[PDB]
Amino acid sequence: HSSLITPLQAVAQRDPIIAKQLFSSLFSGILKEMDKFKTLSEKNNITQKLLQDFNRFLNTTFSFFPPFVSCIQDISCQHAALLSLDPAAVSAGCLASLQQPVGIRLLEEALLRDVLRWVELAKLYRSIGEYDVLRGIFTSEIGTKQITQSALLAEARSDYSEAAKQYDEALNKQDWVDGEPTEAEKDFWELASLDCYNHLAEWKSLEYCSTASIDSENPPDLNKIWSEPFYQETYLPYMIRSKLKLLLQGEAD
Repeated sequence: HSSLITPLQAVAQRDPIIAKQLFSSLFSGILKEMDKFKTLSEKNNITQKLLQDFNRFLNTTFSFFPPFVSCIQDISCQHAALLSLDPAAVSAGCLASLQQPVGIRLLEEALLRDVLRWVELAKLYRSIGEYDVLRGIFTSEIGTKQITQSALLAEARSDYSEAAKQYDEALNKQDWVDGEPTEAEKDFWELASLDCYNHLAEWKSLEYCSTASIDSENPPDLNKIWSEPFYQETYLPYMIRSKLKLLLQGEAD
């Protein structure tokens, strides 16, 4: 009546998956067991300390380990407290640890019952293909500007000339007095401009439009691409790719 509990821990340290699923069951079991006594003014602060530790884990980890990442993101999505865990670090964790489709489900359960979650969900679904939910979220919650649908229709069918030539018009809207958008599509217009620049053989405007929006009239391209960690993710690879394809024709430059 005890000779099963000890081989559980004996097989635990052998391979990580069984122990990961064991811990993810056991913590949820004890956390369900604390619901009986320990009344309402305890669970709130206990869960706040818990999510503080989970945010601490996901921020401070440096050696990317996929079963550990999936373990913490699995035990997050199973109670009524940990849903608003971290709409920022979860995407970096699942992208650098190649474990997208558990953090994706955590973000969807977060969006059940709130803009940057959609933004980093777009950066999530950009990793695994899935372009027909990528377009599907850039018309629902990021929008209310009537250039978005007009460029997305010329982008849904591959016609990436008009899909570029109604974005540089949209970027420099001077007054446009009907209300002004948030930054959540100010970046999206530039990013989709980069993408439709890249889908055609057009890098000369692409490098100038990428490297223009970070610095002054002449590029240092020296530390600001390395500082401000948005710039290592978004502006970096299209810039280096465009410079590469532009040099590979044959120049000196």
